[PDB]
Amino acid sequence: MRIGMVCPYSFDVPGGVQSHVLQLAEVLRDAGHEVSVLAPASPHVKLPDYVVSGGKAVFGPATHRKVKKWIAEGDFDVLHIHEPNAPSLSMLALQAAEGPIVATFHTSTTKSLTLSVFQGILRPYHEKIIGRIAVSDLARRWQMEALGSDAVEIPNGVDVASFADAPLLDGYPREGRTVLFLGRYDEPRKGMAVLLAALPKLVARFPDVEILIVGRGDEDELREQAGDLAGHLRFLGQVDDATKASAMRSADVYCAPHLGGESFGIVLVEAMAAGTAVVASDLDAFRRVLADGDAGRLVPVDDADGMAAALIGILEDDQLRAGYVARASERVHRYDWSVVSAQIMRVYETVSGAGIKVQVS
Ligand SMILES: Nc1nc2c(ncn2[C@@H]2O[C@H](COP(=O)(O)OP(=O)(O)O[C@H]3O[C@H](CO)[C@@H](O)[C@H](O)[C@@H]3O)[C@@H](O)[C@H]2O)c(=O)[nH]1
Repeated sequence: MRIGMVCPYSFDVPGGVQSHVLQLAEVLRDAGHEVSVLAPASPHVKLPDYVVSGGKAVFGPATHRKVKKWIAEGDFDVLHIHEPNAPSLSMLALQAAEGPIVATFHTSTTKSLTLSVFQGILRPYHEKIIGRIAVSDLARRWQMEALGSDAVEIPNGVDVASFADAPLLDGYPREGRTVLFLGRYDEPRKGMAVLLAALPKLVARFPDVEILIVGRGDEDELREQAGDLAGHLRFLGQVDDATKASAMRSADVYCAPHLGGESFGIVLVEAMAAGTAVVASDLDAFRRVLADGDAGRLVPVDDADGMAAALIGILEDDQLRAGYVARASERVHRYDWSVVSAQIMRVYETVSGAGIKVQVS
């Protein structure tokens, strides 16, 4: 097979959809298939040669050309579009292409927004999606009620072994014990304010605790906020994946205090693959990943009080952790690429057949 993929976000900047597309392309290639990945200009990163630029948003006429040239010349057995919102590179591809088309819907909020977007004026285009992949059972039931046609649930994958066998960072694990936070910390939905609010309760318990923070942000604004406790924060910046795996394995707890805007809990999955106990915010999607509290500890949503007690309980009580890490290590196989690439392939195969290529409208 020849798979064309579309990613609507730049690879300039880490993110769930980007990381999915790149990782999925590599896996399909490891498996013999040809992949071509289309994405917005990504000036800043070393991308493999099968990543193809769609030009940069400001999208203009050259991008509409480029999408059409790519499709028409690509000879693709399957076009796999991710997050086809409107507008976006993805929706541009969906409008330009005819034939074996598969889409993965990474984000969702509600039944309401799913019915209306799928039943809306973009309906003609959504009806061209032959294989629909959703990342939860609910999102899925939402698209089946919207368009009256089968969708499938496939959780996004990870490389479970690349976390598992990550080397610990210099001088880790820590005596004063360490907690990991990973994300664009100055978006409130990512919940840094909660972990901030619980920090005093934490520090009183482990005077030598380190809050190890991965991701881009205003370090100053947060430092000044942590007031007295700013010394306990250690910022890796926006680090590479090898380092992030290392950081994850070398932490004692992974904390996901998000407030919402999360359709799938992938960082959680990453912490489970590393063997770091997870403590998490209890958004519908996080509950699914921690399987109702059997594979990680869940905490009410905007509650720094509960969050402290939670991390405190996990850190001091070894047996409990061991059990979380054991139970979660077992469950995390469900998310590994070998499982998930299979599920996607079956979708690619339902949708394709000898002689049928993707074509320009
Ligand atoms: N190397 C590296 N990886 C990062 C960094 N920041 C994020 N990542 C990786 O980026 C991916 C996405 O995680 P987020 O940054 O938290 O999520 P998002 O892009 O803001 O949102 C999407 O992903 C969530 C994860 O499933 C979804 O819940 C959400 O709905 C959306 O689909 C994860 O694999 C995470 O490890 C970083 O600084 N460095």
